Amino acid sequence: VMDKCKKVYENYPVSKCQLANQCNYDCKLDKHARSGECFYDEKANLQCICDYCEY
Ligand code: NA
Repeated sequence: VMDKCKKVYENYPVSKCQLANQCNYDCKLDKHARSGECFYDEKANLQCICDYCEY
């Protein structure tokens, strides 16, 4: 099974993508991620995506 650096934060309240650093904060605290940010998908719907890799 491929190890993927990024994973959508399941069921995250997208409204929080409006808050600076909030997806990053919640990814790191709630998921032990290295970081997180919100991203627009191909239809421009926002999702909070956690990142488990270092850069
Ligand atoms: Na931010």
